[PDB]
Amino acid sequence: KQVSWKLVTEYAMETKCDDVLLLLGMYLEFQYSFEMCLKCIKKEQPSHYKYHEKHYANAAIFADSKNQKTICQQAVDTVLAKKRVDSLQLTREQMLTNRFNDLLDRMDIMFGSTGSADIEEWMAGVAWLHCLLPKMDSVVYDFLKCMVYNIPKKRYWLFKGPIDSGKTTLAAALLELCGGKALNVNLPLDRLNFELGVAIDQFLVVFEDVKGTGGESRDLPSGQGINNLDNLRDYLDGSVKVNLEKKHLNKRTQIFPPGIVTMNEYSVPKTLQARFVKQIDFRPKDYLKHCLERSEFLLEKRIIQSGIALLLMLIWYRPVAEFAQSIQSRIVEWKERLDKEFSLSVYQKMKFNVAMGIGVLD
Amino acid sequence: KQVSWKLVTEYAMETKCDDVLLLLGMYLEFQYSFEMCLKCIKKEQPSHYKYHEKHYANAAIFADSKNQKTICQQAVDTVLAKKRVDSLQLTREQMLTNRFNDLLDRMDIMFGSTGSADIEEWMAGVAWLHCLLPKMDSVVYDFLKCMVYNIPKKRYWLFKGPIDSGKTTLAAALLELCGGKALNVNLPLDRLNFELGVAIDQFLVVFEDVKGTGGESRDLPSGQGINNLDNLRDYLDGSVKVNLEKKHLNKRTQIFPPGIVTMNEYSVPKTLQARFVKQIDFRPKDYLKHCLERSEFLLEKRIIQSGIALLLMLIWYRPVAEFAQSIQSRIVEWKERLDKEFSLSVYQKMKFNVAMGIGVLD
Amino acid sequence: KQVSWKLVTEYAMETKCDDVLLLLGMYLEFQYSFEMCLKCIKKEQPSHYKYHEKHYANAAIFADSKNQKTICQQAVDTVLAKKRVDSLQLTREQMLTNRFNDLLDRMDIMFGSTGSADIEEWMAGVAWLHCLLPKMDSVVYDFLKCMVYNIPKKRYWLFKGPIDSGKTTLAAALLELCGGKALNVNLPLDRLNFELGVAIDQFLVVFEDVKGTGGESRDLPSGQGINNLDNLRDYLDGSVKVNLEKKHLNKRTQIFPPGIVTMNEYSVPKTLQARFVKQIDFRPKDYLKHCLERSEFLLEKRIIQSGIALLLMLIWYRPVAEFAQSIQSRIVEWKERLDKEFSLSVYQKMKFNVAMGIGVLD
Amino acid sequence: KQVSWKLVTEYAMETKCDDVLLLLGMYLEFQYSFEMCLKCIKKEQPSHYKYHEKHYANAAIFADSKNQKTICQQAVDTVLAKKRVDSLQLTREQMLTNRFNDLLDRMDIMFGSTGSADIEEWMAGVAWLHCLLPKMDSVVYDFLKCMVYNIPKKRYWLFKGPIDSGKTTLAAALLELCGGKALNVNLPLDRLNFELGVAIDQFLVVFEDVKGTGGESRDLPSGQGINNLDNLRDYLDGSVKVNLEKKHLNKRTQIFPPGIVTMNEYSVPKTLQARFVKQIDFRPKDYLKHCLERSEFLLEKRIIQSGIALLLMLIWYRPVAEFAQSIQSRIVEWKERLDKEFSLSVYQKMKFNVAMGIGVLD
Amino acid sequence: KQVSWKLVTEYAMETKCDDVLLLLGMYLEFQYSFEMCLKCIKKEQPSHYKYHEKHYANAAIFADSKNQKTICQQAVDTVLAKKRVDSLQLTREQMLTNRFNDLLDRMDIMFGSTGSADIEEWMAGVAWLHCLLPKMDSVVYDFLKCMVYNIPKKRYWLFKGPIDSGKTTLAAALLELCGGKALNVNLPLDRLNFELGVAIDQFLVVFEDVKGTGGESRDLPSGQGINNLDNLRDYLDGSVKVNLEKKHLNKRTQIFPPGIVTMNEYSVPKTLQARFVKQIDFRPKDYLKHCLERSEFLLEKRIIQSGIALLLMLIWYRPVAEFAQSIQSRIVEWKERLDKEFSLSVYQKMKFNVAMGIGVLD
DNA sequence: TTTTTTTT
Ligand SMILES: Nc1ncnc2c1ncn2[C@@H]1O[C@H](COP(=O)(O)OP(=O)(O)OP(=O)(O)O)[C@@H](O)[C@H]1O
Ligand SMILES: Nc1ncnc2c1ncn2[C@@H]1O[C@H](COP(=O)(O)OP(=O)(O)OP(=O)(O)O)[C@@H](O)[C@H]1O
Ligand SMILES: Nc1ncnc2c1ncn2[C@@H]1O[C@H](COP(=O)(O)OP(=O)(O)OP(=O)(O)O)[C@@H](O)[C@H]1O
Ligand SMILES: Nc1ncnc2c1ncn2[C@@H]1O[C@H](COP(=O)(O)OP(=O)(O)OP(=O)(O)O)[C@@H](O)[C@H]1O
Ligand SMILES: Nc1ncnc2c1ncn2[C@@H]1O[C@H](COP(=O)(O)OP(=O)(O)OP(=O)(O)O)[C@@H](O)[C@H]1O
Repeated sequence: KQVSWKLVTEYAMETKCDDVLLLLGMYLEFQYSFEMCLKCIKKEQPSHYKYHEKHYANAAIFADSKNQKTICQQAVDTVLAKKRVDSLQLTREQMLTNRFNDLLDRMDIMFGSTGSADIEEWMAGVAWLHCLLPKMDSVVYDFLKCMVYNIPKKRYWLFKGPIDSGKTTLAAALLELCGGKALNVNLPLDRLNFELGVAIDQFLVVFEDVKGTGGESRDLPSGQGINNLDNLRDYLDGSVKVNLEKKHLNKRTQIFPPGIVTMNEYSVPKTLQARFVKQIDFRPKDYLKHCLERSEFLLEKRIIQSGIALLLMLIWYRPVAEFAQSIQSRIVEWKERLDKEFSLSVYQKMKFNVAMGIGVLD
Repeated sequence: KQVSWKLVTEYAMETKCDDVLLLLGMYLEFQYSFEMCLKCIKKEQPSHYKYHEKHYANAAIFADSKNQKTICQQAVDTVLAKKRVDSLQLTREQMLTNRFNDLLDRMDIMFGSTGSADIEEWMAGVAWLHCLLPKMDSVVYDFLKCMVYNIPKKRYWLFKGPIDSGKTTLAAALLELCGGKALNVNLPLDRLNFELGVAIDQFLVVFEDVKGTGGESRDLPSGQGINNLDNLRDYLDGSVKVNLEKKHLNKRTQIFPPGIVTMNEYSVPKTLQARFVKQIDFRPKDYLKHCLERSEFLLEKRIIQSGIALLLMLIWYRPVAEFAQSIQSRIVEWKERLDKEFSLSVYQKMKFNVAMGIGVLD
Repeated sequence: KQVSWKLVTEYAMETKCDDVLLLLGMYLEFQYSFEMCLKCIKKEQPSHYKYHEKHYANAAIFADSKNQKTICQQAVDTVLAKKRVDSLQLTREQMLTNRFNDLLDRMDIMFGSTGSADIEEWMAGVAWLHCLLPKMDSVVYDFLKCMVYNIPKKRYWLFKGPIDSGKTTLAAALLELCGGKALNVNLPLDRLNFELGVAIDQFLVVFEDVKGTGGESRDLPSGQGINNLDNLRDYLDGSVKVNLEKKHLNKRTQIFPPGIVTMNEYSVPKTLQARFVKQIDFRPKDYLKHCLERSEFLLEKRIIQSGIALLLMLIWYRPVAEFAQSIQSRIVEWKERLDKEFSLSVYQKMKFNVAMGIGVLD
Repeated sequence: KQVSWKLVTEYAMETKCDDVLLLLGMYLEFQYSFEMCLKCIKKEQPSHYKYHEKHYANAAIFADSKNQKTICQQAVDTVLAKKRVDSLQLTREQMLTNRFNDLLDRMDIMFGSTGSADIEEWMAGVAWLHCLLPKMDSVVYDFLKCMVYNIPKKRYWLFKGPIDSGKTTLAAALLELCGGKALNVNLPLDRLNFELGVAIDQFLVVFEDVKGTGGESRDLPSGQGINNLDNLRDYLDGSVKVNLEKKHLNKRTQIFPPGIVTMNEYSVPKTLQARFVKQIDFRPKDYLKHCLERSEFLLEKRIIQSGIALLLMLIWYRPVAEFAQSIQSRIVEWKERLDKEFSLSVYQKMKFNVAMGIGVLD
Repeated sequence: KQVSWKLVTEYAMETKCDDVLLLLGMYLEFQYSFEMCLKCIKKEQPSHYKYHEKHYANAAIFADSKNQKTICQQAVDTVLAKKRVDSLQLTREQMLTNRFNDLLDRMDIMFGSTGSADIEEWMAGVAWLHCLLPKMDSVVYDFLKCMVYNIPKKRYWLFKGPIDSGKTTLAAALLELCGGKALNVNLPLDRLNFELGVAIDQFLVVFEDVKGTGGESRDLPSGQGINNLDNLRDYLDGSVKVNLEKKHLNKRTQIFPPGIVTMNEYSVPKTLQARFVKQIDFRPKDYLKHCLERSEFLLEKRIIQSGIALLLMLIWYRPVAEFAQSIQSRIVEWKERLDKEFSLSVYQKMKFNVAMGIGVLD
């Protein structure tokens, strides 16, 4: 009596499993009677307890199979195929819509019955970020627009200033909010090439700490990143398809994603300055350090650097119409939950404390 | 019963699907009821809704097979094999009739019953393009007819210029018309020594931001590309078929295609100048800016860099003589529409709006 | 009759074996008569003598199989798939309890009656360690927390002190305790690429004896590791994911582990100094050397380097509540076993002997 | 009722096809009815229409095969094995026989129906070259059979005479006639080894101007290269095998190819001239360059540079009995196919004009 | 009937044949009748003639098989599998005990009836080596024990002396006796990575002729090696695990083997001298030289190079009780053989002859 | 067979 490969593939679709080993490992767990399944009884992993009962019968047969890896290979290929179909057909708006659904699914789990996330801690993060710069949530919408529109030769925002001024914290939150990857340009010119190959089929990329020259003027270590980025003008323009690469692999050719670049305050040629649509300078604020010192759950749980903290900020501050028709359904049930559990007085007390440099919770 | 690999390959042929994962995914969609199919109901994707009903039955049999990737591989290979036999045996003129049939089949969709964009906008593009430089449209025909009739030096162009001067947009439009690839050769000798190999069965090639070591009198970003391209004489000359590099796949030796160099305003040795049909020496013009600033619909839709933007100009300016007889059936019939949809006052008014720096539309 | 692949997969899981040849070679041993198996009779290897009697029947048929390596490969994949599942789903604290349970299992054999250690010698090692620094056991707890919490920019401790002052000894013990890798960054920048690849999915890392520059007056040889560390800030900070690499294998994206830097008495740029959480100064002290030269079994058995000794220190010193919940049952039993076998007076006698520089035992 | 693997191999042998995708692509076309096959109707391509009618029956069965690429791989293997077996046996005349045919095949297209080569201006170059130096058809015939005989010590030619005396041009033209490559010597000795490796299995090789010391006062670039050359007594005299080397690969040994050294009016130690069959001195003579200045089409169409111009000279001067014994038939076809076009008188007309310095044609 | 894969695997185990091709070739020789087989008849190779008659029947079927290399692969895998088990499980004493059995098996053949060696001449080897240093036999026993215990710090021995003073001769015999590798550390610092890579999994290592600074003060050449050893302290002390690399392979980690260092009499940095357990001085001695002139058979048969000679010395000189217990039975038989073959009278005259510098034998 | 090594 044979294995249903169809049931296996369906699990890999429903749980969007990218890895043969991950798929293999988790399907094996279903061989034990879900009846007795300690993990299900303790509700610890949705990708398991949502499925164990349905897949149990098939898993017992799969446990005996001699073909196992081949069964998994066909499954993962199907998920990969689905991604390429999507990537070659979705609008960037629809792509962003899908990412928001993924994050909302995580939020529903985080604050769910399992409930491990304290939404009080998470909302403190929103206050801190809204405090960091003026008009914060409006600036986020402007970033989201230009990432969606992907307007050629107006594609990159420059984050600049002194150290410990939060630029990477915001960048990491933005990069979790979208999809994307960090990349490092501060490399010898031969090394860059498999490296920039990583950007294949990503939605954002972030370049870090790109080293200027003559920086000792500023007590900055001079280095390559800026002079390398000069040679990348074609990629930054996004004005025509570039070629990308991997080991043992042929190239793929595509427009290069949009993104963000971070800078200690080196000088830059204006020939390059022309190629950024916008620039933001970050500057230190004594009271924020005090606040974090009092409130280290903000750091220890990484809340301030999470895309989930940005998403909550947007849900709080933006109109419902700023979200696509499909997700407005879920935006509705989230806006109410925040309000139902943070009266404006609560958030005011928080945002007050942040500005005061007081420990946020009291 | 059992999968018809024949029907698979017929889909792959008729959709020209070169990609095994793309093909795998696309064909798997057909497993569901076409009579239900929401994509067919939307008429969302041509390469779906044309075919779903026909392949539905075969896809259900495919949906349970265990050979799935192997089935796709054979089918895809006939696509490549056809493409390569065709590449070898067809005249470059016949190739253009093929390429032009392709673009017409897209235009057939773009202004199909969906009216998915308004042709007024694309024609505002034609005005914004043709107005750029003397006799603009004619240059397209001259360039194209060089790309068929290959001759030494009479194979390559310099698009020299300053910042913000259209050369890239021109080039991008030309490539999206013709089919081909772009390249960077500011990148070093070894990278160049592989990347020259991109030319397999391509009709045309273009080069990007190519910087020469001089030009600090114009403070240019400066580099090796001048020396490299100068040194890349066989590829330039095309006087014999040359090796084209590949990784883990069959390399080949072919006539190196014709193409264009874009470069900034470097100093150039007169011998290095003595290599072309012609230089085109790009310059800025003021009205363009103000037009676009109003006409911002152009760029989210990427009209002015599209290939089909050119073809509308070409249709606009050229006599019916300027086309092959097989396409003349389509071309003439299609050329009718422009009068139905534009009195010439429209085009006049648009180009005047362009000239006056207004939003092109009124 | 036929081979049970399932029993092989069980054995691989039960022994947690990863190497296909180790698994193969092991399984083959069961083919001989269990009732005459000299290894079983001699009770030498538990991974043999627990299992031969059970597996014997299937091992005879395996010994005849024409397919032996494919059977083993599927079994190894099952074990590796478990590691993958764990790496994604477990918390850092859970990983640490798994490691502790494995070490506790290793301890239970060594100090079993069928074991081979002397618990008095292994306890003697603890006395030497608790003299090596002030409040040694508290420092271990504070370090363990630091690695479990993994707080960005607060992730690395610096060990410095003259040569022959125990820093490498202590790192090797913590490294065995947690699992991890040592790394050497006194390299040219190219090879350093693959060297940092070794960190992949490790819990800790230890950078070994990085070399500063200048200080021939310090009488330290100069090198370049510290200039390299100053580049690698991003890897220390753990703020954002980064891409690791292996020979002939694709780039792997993860956040980089927390860890330790060890260093002789070089000067350190304030930048790197600001980037370490804590600095521990080791010093050479005579009575340790004199005691150690009288207590050489401490060296001979590697007692002083080995993580088992640190775990024993925590069991002795720390409250039971400081251990994760489920292991408290086992930890309580070990505390009782230690108390059964050592008075406080024995431990006090040992520490006083160490202070006197006499041999620890008396 | 089954695919004959045999017939597929035959077609691969007759096409001498070395590519599995091409062979796949080609053979699939035979599946349609040969009876109406429009390529068979149009008769554009004999490599199709010769075969379709025979293969059609088998091609239908092939088009239904699920194994197609495997059939085709075996077919290409056969042709590669065939070429390898043959390649191990060649006389140098069989080499020259094979390498001749390429030019004829190309001419059969260049001046064929595609006809993009003007045979007149091509023959104008042939006439032009005739007066560069004495009796050049015999000079080349004497040179060339020496390259077949390859008799030790009797294998190398030296060009002398001042800048702009034509030696670079004629050398490169002969290199085109022959294949092979040229090499430098003007390097510190270690560099030479991999460059010498280029000679591996070349039919012929060349050496560029030797930067001869004993050129200083002559104001020629001057230094080691002549003394470097003097150290390679062995290779040139070509009695015995020698080692050769390449980047990233192990050594090989061969009898080094025969060849040419090309030089200006330097010094020469007798030690080196002792190694030569023939000195030739080159004179700049004004009617040559001034005719070219009056005939510069030769430069653009690369005519005099071309190896086909050299073979054309031989074809038109030399007696049929001198060419490769069987191919003489084909040579007579080409002679006839040219004789009808050009008399001695028109060729002599050209010769008069060049000798007078007048532009070649009238 | 069919190939028994088991009988092949049994041959591979008993010949300990590690290489698939060697296993393949060996087994095919059994095709022919052992009854006539000249290799059997002449007793040329025990790995043949001990086995031909048993394996003959299976070899006949093997020679018709179509799977031949597959059978060899699984057979060889069994051999490798046995090593991997043994490497991780055995004690250093058992490893040496196994190594002794192998050498004794050779001696059983070598001094057998077919045995081509003279036990008399090989006993001259023992006489010469027992002359080379005071208490030679005791030195060997202490060295071996030191390797077996592998006590950290106390791991390494230093040989010093003039050229042609014997240090390499003794290193070579020790290295054969134990198994191990010779390494060169006079390299530049970069290449050292792969050189140390050779130490992977060895039992001993020998470092060859490490050159010091400034030994030109007594005509010695000079180089890096001593400075490099002043780097690698932990490799010598052997307290801590270290990473090791091979070309194209990911690093592995282990304790670095114990071993020997050899040098001419440079000065030694006392940092390095503190590493070594013991220094042995080699000094040239005329009577050894003069005796060696008249005992050429020692050199010509490489007697004094070989581990076999040392094992004979240990058998003669050490008590039976002094070996690991499983070997002691064989020792008694070899003791009995040797005491029959020589009176103390004869042996002591030979030592006297070496002191005479006369030929050993009379 | 590339990529790693080797080349540099
Ligand atoms: N505006 C600010 N004023 C004061 N402290 C700040 C500010 N922004 C961030 N911080 C502190 O700086 C720490 C580091 O933040 P972050 O990494 O985002 O800074 P950065 O300037 O982007 O640094 P880098 O260039 O090193 O990546 C934060 O954890 C926070 O404690
Ligand atoms: N002729 C022009 N005059 C003024 N601005 C222009 C002109 N052509 C292009 N630009 C500006 O440059 C933008 C990018 O166009 P494009 O890439 O074609 O120009 P380019 O000269 O090739 O650019 P680059 O200097 O980056 O190579 C346009 O959207 C427009 O804003
Ligand atoms: N505090 C100490 N006082 C005296 N001797 C010490 C002390 N710590 C270590 N030792 C001695 O130093 C030896 C080497 O220890 P270890 O390798 O850990 O030292 P280290 O200073 O960290 O060395 P390195 O800097 O070379 O890594 C120990 O085996 C012991 O003999
Ligand atoms: N026989 C000739 N008579 C007159 N001019 C000549 C002759 N041959 C070559 N030229 C001139 O010499 C120029 C360079 O030709 P070529 O490189 O073949 O000569 P060369 O003697 O090898 O030169 P050089 O030693 O300077 O590199 C030609 O462009 C032409 O102007
Ligand atoms: N102690 C000795 N007295 C005299 N001659 C010796 C002595 N040892 C070796 N020889 C002679 O020197 C030759 C080389 O011996 P060996 O290679 O062991 O010397 P070495 O000093 O270790 O050399 P190297 O330092 O070059 O490795 C021997 O074959 C023998 O002829």
